[PDB]
Amino acid sequence: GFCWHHSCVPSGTCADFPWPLGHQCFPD
Amino acid sequence: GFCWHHSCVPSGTCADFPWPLGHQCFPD
Repeated sequence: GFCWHHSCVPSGTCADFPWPLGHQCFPD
Repeated sequence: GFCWHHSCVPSGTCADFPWPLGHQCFPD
């Protein structure tokens, strides 16, 4: 999952980040 | 800024996330 600024999304949330990150999905 | 998998993005980069993140920027 991903917690950023206290906002948390569950495991399985995949987000498209800019380069060089790209599509990063969060298993936690 | 933000960095993940050694790929870092500069301070002020913004990315699109689902709720409850929504529109998030990486200030550091």
